[PDB]
Amino acid sequence: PSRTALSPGVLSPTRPVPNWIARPEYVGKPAAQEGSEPWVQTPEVIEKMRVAGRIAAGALAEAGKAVAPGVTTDELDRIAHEYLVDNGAYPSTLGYKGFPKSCCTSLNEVICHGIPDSTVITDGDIVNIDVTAYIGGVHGDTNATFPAGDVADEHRLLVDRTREATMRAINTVKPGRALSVIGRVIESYANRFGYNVVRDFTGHGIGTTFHNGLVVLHYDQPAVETIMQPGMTFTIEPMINLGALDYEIWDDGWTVVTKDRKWTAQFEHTLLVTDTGVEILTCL
Ligand SMILES: CO[C@@H](C(=O)NC1Cc2ccccc2C1)[C@H](O)[C@@H](O)[C@H](O)/C=C/C(C)(C)C
Ligand code: NI
Ligand code: NI
Repeated sequence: PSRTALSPGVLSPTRPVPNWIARPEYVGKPAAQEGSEPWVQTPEVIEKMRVAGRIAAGALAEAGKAVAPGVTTDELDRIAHEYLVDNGAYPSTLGYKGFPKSCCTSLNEVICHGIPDSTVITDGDIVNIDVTAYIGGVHGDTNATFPAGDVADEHRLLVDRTREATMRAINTVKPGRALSVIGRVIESYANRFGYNVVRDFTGHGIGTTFHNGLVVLHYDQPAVETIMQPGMTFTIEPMINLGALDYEIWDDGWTVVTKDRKWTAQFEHTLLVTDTGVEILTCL
């Protein structure tokens, strides 16, 4: 047997960032200045995004190594926060439209945007950790779902198939392909198992802004005309549900849970379209 439905816990104090680490412009403001930027980045931006991606990937790996029964989602946050700040990076989630921590921790039925808190991880849980780094004036965004102890076969299979769906989507990325192939591949694959692909939350262009206005759908919609072009940078971050798509948002305004409380899994990379294919920027 697995855990029953989650409830929100209490937050730890806001974690400090040394002043020499530049903040993204949106910290503490009600909105963010993003959504109207070009989608193909300059070479100088791309090189800085390889640095930001690798530091985010390090933070996600360190916190992922800590996922185990008995560890709280707040403890994960502490590890991601400390890794980012000790690398001179600002945690892009911290202060984004009031979000109060340095990564998102989404267990079980939480589709996305769970807030690290006093929740204790237990055996059987699946734990998504999503960390973004801001450094060099650019962002790098990556996430993965980690099993805690021995996870039930249907939950294990959902995690592993969601990882596969993400890899197959990444492997489609090539200049000249329609962006819509990403969702086509993910949804076709997911539907083989009777899973449902979340529609209202998507991937996104990323560069000097966190969500740059480019939207990357994870379901099939070939009416989107956008093509992949060298220099384009975006995330692929499918959330795939065992149950129905209907969801609710907790009173914190952030935590998104499945209404039927069936579990859901996600993985994410920041990608660069190169002249021949793809380069994963959030790579160790
Ligand atoms: C799933 O989550 C992604 C997400 O909300 N996409 C948006 C959902 C959406 C809906 C319509 C149009 C664009 C987009 C991009 C998001 O980009 C995460 O990967 C990121 O790490 C977290 C950001 C905070 C918690 C600070 C918000
Ligand atoms: Ni993310
Ligand atoms: Ni993202």
